[PDB]
Amino acid sequence: ASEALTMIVNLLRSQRPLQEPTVEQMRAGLEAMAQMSPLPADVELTTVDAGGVPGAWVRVPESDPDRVVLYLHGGGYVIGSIRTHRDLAQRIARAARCRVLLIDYRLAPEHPHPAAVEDSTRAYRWLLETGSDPKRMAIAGDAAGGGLTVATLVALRDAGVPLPAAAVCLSPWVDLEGIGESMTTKAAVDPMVQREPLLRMASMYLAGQDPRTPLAAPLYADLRGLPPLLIQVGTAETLLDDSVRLAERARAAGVQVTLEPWEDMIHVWQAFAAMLPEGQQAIERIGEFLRQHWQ
Repeated sequence: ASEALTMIVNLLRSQRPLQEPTVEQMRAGLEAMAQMSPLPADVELTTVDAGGVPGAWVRVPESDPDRVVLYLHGGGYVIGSIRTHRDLAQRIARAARCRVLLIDYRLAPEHPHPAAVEDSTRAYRWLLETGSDPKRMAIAGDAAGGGLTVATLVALRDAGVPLPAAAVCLSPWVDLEGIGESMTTKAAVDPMVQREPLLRMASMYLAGQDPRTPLAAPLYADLRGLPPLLIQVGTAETLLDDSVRLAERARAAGVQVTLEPWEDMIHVWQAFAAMLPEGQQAIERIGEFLRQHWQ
């Protein structure tokens, strides 16, 4: 891997953003880390009420105004915000030549499951109501947001809503019990995600609900009829087997799946694209995938 990977690993091993003693310290810690990758001056952000869900339109000079990605940020359903993910949003807008709607979906523990899925489905329906066309749309998300992307597609399908052209999952979290083999075998090489913090956040999101609840843990959802999926995941991830098991379930349900395992990459390495060449390479691949499915 690039030299930059060792630098990102060293930062994460020291910051340990999922190991802060309070939820507010975890939220503030991630916001502090995100402000290190500051927005290019050509990014336009417009706050919007996306049908009762706060959001930001993210636009760059070559954004096609009629193509839209609904972007669902990661953070265990507990942390993350418009501020933590606006840089990843603008990099995808730039690569896919589209507008991105980055939503502030309700977070746990304040708002347990299914609040996040209620908000993502509301924002997608709002995009349709305000004139976006599914053939020019996609849903994308990282980590918890990658799980939320799959759950959003399932909920929309089940409500008879037309599904978008494609969807993208970056290191998705779809097993809220952490029983994948990699949760053991990759624990040594993962500097960000371990079982104990995942179970902490899963408890906040589930609030005592079955951890195999299909819209919380879409490894247990019916995936038939979903649009083409790109799953990007790093091999230095305890969540590697979340992606592998999701690909298996989706393909078994007839979904076009592209599973891309990136050797030695860490959780949501794309967020470090300002410094990490493999992060920018992975984002260029996301843009290629979306533009292919919008042709």
